[PDB]
Amino acid sequence: HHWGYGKHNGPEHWHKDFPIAKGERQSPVDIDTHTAKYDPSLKPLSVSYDQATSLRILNNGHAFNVEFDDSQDKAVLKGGPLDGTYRLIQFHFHWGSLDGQGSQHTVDKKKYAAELHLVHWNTKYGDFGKAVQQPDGLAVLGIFLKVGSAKPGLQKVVDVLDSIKTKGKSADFTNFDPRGLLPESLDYWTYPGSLTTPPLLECVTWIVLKEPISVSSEQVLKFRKLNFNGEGEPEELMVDNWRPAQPLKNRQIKASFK
Ligand SMILES: [Zn+2]
Ligand SMILES: [Zn+2]
Repeated sequence: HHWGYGKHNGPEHWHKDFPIAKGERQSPVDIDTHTAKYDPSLKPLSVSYDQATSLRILNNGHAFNVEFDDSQDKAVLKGGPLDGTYRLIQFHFHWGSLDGQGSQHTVDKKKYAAELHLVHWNTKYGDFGKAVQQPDGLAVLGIFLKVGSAKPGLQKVVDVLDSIKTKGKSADFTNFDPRGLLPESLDYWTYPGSLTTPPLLECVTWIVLKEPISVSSEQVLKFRKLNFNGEGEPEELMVDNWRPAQPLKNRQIKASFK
């Protein structure tokens, strides 16, 4: 019926409604660190988030999104493998039922507890919807989360989850600074790929940071209490909202570091 992460509507069935699932530039992938090519032609990333305007937090039934005002160049990504300015529209996570799984990308087959995705669209295209129809329409920063010490900057997000427990709920979520979620280092890997959830459009340039951020066990635990279902429906915990690694096919992963 509609796609999800269960046995009957899980990643393995997506191809039936979204044939691009078996495409040539599908995400995520495993990052073989010994095969990634260092490319000294890659510029350092430029993350300008001093003017970010968060608006809302929403449970959409497959994850929770923090949405920003993208009506102007307030929170932008440039540099790196990118040409042009990319505006931040929303951020969301992918996580598992246990600490040993949850991230989309893997590093030498290592899975992380979760993966944060900061989603950006190419301003030359005027709006998010036109951006997704272009091969260079989106830039997604992926950041791994390992369990260890708490991430102070993530606490504001953890505390509001109680209020958006089920699909379709939202809460005002202003004055949230996304800079509190960045690792100290901006070294990355990059490859041409796709969205990791339906419609799996091949429009993304992936920017996967090397350094994971740490979250406490208690913080990740809160993620696992959200629900996939809407209010008044049988309870289905929102966990394992990740897709298996896809074949790299004709692609090369480039590293910004050696
Ligand atoms: Zn994602
Ligand atoms: Zn596209």
